[PDB]
Amino acid sequence: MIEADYLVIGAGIAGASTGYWLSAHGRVVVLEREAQPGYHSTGRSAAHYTVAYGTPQVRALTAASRAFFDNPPAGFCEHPLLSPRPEMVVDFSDDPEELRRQYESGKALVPQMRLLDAEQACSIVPVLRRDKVFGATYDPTGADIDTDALHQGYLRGIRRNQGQVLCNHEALEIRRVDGAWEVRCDAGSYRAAVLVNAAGAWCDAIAGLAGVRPLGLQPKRRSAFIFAPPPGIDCHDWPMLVSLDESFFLKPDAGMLLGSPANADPVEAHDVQPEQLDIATGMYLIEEATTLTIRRPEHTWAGLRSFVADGDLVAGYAANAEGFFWVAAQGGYGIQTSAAMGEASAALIRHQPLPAHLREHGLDEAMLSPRRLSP
Ligand SMILES: Cc1cc2c(nc3c(=O)[nH]c(=O)nc-3n2C[C@H](O)[C@H](O)[C@H](O)COP(=O)(O)OP(=O)(O)OC[C@H]2O[C@@H](n3cnc4c(N)ncnc43)[C@H](O)[C@@H]2O)c(O)c1C
Repeated sequence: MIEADYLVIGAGIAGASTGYWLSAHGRVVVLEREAQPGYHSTGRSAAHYTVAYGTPQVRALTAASRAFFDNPPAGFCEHPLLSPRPEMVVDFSDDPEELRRQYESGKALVPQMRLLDAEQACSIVPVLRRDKVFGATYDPTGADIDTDALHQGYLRGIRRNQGQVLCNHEALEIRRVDGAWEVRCDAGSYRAAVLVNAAGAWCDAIAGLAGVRPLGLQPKRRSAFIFAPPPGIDCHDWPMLVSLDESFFLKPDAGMLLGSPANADPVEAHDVQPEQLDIATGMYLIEEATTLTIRRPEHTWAGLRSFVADGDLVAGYAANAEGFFWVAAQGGYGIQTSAAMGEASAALIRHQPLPAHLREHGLDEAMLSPRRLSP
């Protein structure tokens, strides 16, 4: 039996970020089922940072995370965590009222947000079909996230604070014993006053092992693919491109193009694979909107974006389950919110007020709590 102050289940971006901030204050042990910590959703994202995306709570967590991403502590990483990647949201269906509403709502959080006419949008991504473009919003502050550097920065930070990150340690049994949580894996047993459930799409399965009422988390499949651009086209500086109704997105990635139908098909928690129909739909939508020809993609994959009913993230203690803390419902936003979520969850776990910079972004304990979910 190994004792810790905080026992975290899951070493994806959620468990890693929470563990990183916790590790300055006590012994953190993170238990990860897979042989590597980023095998599931944290290794499958589009790795983008967009403030004007998700619910108001999501947008506040994303905005509050920028300070850490742009100014991490010395030794956290060797190169910047963010690289510039503006986001351009294009109206392909002639809906100026919706385009206006998205512009006005986005500019309220991003003062530099711009409204583009169709000619400006086509100047920025010249493969757009001009006759299908009716305008666009443009966020000059968008960024791509170096998810490997960020994730490993969190994980290394735990280990440098005498914490442990244990892979090939699937939590198989969970029990409340003598005022602490005990977790049995095949390879060992672990004990801590606080159990941090950061198991991604599996968070409700973990609650199942513990006898704790679940949140109603719904994993949703999103597929993506990479394909070659035409040889005479330099797309490496293009913004992230999204349609106004999030029917698809397209962005440069490693000399290639990354496309997606931006789907959200409800599924059970599992090692999710792309569906041929997902890929064909993404290819059709991109070819409908642009002059690009997509041969069979060179690489396809899918990951899980997991939501509770209201679309907001969850960080708080369970009702009537002492020491059981949820870090869940990261949705499509777990990377870009990870710094605020990790710092906020660590404060809440320790029963401390949220730091001032987080409260200045409108964050509070109430908007993160799982107990807000009414059945
Ligand atoms: C699929 C997908 C997701 C995107 C995408 N885009 C973005 C994006 O642009 N920006 C962003 O912030 N998030 C984006 N997301 C979302 C981001 O991927 C998720 O929000 C984020 O990765 C969720 O992080 P979590 O830590 O909550 O989930 P993980 O699956 O990474 O980690 C959970 C861990 O728990 C572990 N676990 C489960 N059961 C366990 C057990 N019994 N014992 C031990 N470990 C367990 C799992 O093995 C796993 O490693 C995207 O284009 C796609 C296609």
